[PDB]
This record gives sequence, structure tokens and C-alpha cells, in this order.
Amino acid sequence: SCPPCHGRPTCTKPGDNATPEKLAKYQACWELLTCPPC
Repeated sequence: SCPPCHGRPTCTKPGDNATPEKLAKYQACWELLTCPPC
């Protein structure tokens, strides 16, 4: 469930400029901070 860090989206934006599922990316990405990348 950890994202590959060889060319990943940074998705650091909190979804302020986002409203639809477009923010779901960032939301999920933010939760992925629980898993440490390379």
C-alpha cells in the first residue's frame, strides 16, 4: 500500500484548489505519509 518513489506524484497540495475526486488523490497521498519513502 506504499507508493513507489522512483517517479511519484508529490501530491502535497491539501485539495484547496480541488473539490471533486480530484482532491481524493491528495487526500489519499497525504495519508500515505504514514509509510516512509526512499
